[PDB]
Amino acid sequence: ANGQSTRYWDCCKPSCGWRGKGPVNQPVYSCDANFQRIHDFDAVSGCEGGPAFSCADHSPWAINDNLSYGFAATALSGQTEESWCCACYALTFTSGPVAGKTMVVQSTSTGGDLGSNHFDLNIPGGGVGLFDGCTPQFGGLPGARYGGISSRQECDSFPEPLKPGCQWRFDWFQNADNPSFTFERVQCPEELVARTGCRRHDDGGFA
Repeated sequence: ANGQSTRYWDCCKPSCGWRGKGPVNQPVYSCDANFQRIHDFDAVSGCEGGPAFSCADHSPWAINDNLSYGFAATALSGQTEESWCCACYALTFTSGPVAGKTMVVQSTSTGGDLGSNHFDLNIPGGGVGLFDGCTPQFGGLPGARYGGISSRQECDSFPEPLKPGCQWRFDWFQNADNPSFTFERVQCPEELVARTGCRRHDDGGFA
């Protein structure tokens, strides 16, 4: 399948962090303002005035020069949230400085795009976007609302837990601006499920 991407980090509680969003052992962990995992999956989102924010460990990182693992808010053509929450997808970029590189992402939230295959990659400093839970969480992140910061140097002021994801963007990702890609769903590598704690029942069926 074919799709396109954007980048973002609004600190909001992931949409797949709620129970009943898919057939999983448990939903994606949420974290408190201090980036520590929360026991309560029913907790109110920080973007709703609550204490549940997005975990900094749900950040993209390089496996090797051709592959990275990550997370993203997803929207798949004619599908619903129940079919993509915690599901993983191998994306192969078809445009930008990273064309040819691959990135296995696990869908942890839902994007507000319809009639399209869109993956909004979780990238600390990539832009708060529509909502902004980062201001409430710790005073906010720098950068334009959409697109975020423009230089790696800008990551230096971010809270420590968010710096590596912020830097990944200018390194392995080579500051690629919304690259497109082909993709197929795949079994979630254990490293992803280990960060979110969320594994779908039908995952074993995908190789």
